[PDB]
Amino acid sequence: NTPKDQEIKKLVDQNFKPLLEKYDVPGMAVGVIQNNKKYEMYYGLQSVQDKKAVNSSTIFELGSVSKLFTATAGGYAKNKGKISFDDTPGKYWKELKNTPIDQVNLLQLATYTSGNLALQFPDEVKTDQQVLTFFKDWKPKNSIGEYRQYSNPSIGLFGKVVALSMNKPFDQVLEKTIFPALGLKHSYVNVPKTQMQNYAFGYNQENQPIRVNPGPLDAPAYGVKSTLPDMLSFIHANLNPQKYPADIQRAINETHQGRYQVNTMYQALGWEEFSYPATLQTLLDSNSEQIVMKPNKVTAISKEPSVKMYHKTGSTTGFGTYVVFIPKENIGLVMLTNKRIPNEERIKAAYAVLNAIKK
Ligand SMILES: *[B@-]1(*)O[C@H](CC(=O)O)c2ccccc21
Repeated sequence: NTPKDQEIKKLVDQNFKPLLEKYDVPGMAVGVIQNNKKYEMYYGLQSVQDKKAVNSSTIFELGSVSKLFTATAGGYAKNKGKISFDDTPGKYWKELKNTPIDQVNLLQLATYTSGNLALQFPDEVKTDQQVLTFFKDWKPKNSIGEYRQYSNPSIGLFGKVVALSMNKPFDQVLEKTIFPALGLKHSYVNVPKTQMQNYAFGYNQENQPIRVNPGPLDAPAYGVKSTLPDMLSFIHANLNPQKYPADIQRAINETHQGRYQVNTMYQALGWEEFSYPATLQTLLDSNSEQIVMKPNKVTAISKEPSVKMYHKTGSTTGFGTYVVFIPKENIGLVMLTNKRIPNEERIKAAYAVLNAIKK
């Protein structure tokens, strides 16, 4: 005898709200979408010093969840005939022609299998010229295509190439093409002055206010900021790609296509994919040190799961993000915080909520 909106709010209170005190997190937004109905829950402060409450207008940094938009942009360019995933980067960034990195194809860049690209660019690589020199100086290590090492430079280069193929800077690919196509009106690579009042402070581990700093190829790797309503709309788009024009529908579907496996994890384009129902440990394994921080040999997909789910975590210095959706259950969840919390806690809390919501 309790309305569903209250049932979902109670589940989020039971599973996400305690994380605020446990990790001293100033502000949090959690959203659930089920059967095209959205439920938004806001807690705490987007700015401690300004006593400004988290609300539907609050803009949060998505960290690596930005890679889902980069992947969507690549799927869009591929389906418009602007790139093939079998192309190499020198076809588009001409200064890379006939360098060793020009042996790596675009899908391998997007899915982290070049064989010699680390988590981050070197600290000293900052300017556009330094980024170019870094890729010109790149040499192979492991055999191309065989080992996954999650990597910002890898998918960053993919995003730069996607942008070159579309004749626009990457920030404009998202702000002028991809965000409008997905119906997102409060999502940004660069937050404009007229929206800075809505941009949350992030909070470091000392609870000091901070925001993300510029970095090499930051936009395609971790450059997006968004609101809870926009992220629910993005989940809706992933749950209902048939509701978009052909090129955008196909772009979304590209991001859902698993490309290879590492144990129980399927690497799609940006998204991680799993057979559903997934055990909690399967989902935790995807964020283990072994999977995130080390190279792992990839295997071809054997079981192509008809019933599946997708997720991605992201963090910046001052923010945490988790997004997850389950197509055949018509459900998804978004968590945004303005302080990092352990990825396992995000995954566990979402798992508990999603499994307990009545169908
Ligand atoms: B991008 O995605 C992962 C998210 C995570 O496991 O916390 C990541 C970690 C470190 C840098 C960049 C990313």
